[PDB]
Amino acid sequence: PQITLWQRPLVTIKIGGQLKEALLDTGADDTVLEEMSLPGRWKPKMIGGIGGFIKVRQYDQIPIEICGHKAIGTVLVGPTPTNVIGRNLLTQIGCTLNF
Amino acid sequence: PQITLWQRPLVTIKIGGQLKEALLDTGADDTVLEEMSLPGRWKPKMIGGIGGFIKVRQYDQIPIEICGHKAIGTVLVGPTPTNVIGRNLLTQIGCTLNF
Ligand SMILES: COC(=O)N[C@H](C(=O)NN(CCC[C@@]1(O)Cc2ccc(cc2)C/C=C\CNC(=O)[C@H](C(C)(C)C)NC1=O)Cc1ccc(Br)cc1)C(C)(C)C
Ligand SMILES: [Cl-]
Ligand SMILES: [Cl-]
Ligand SMILES: [Cl-]
Repeated sequence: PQITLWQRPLVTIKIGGQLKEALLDTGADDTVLEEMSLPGRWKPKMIGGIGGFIKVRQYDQIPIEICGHKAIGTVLVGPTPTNVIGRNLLTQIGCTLNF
Repeated sequence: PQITLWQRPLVTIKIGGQLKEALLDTGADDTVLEEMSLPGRWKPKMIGGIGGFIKVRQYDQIPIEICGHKAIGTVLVGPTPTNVIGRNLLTQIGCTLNF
């Protein structure tokens, strides 16, 4: 698709068999989702946002579908104001910025 | 142009007579820049992102140039860790996400 930016670029994602809404954020290096259960072991990561730093749980090699496009990558879980899809998965689905 | 998302999508902006580097952020509601002087009236604002909120000054009807494309809009100025161009100016230069 081509998505304009007059409204928030909110899309539907599917992870762990569940649908969620998430924001396509090209200012984000990483993908961060609100609290949820995922399989496997996790590693610690401290990430910084506009308000400061948070601790999150890092899960690697997680399947996730974004607007129907299949990706498999790193997902961070923790106290975020909204689910954000960052460049690590934007690049997997072939996203670019055009103007 | 077409901008790849393998790296952070940084561009040069011209604003208030100054040249600055800033991140094109499709998930950002607002444009927020590190401390700098701008002309005219302002009002304070709290803005939230990962890690919580910071207090900024809001200046409206500010001219800006982004990769050679002129626009005008609201610019927020405060202790942001990094300069972000949000959707309020990205729309004006005809920036879309495509995949
Ligand atoms: C390299 O570090 C990062 O990539 N950090 C990201 C990040 O915060 N990116 N920022 C870009 C903006 C992300 C976001 O768009 C996510 C984000 C999108 C949308 C919401 C909240 C957060 C929804 C709620 C309110 C609206 N708030 C926003 O739009 C705010 C605002 C424009 C006001 C700063 N937007 C954002 O906070 C830039 C940045 C880079 C380095 C550091 Br240290 C700190 C910040 C993530 C924490 C999301 C992974
Ligand atoms: Cl990844
Ligand atoms: Cl505006
Ligand atoms: Cl348009």
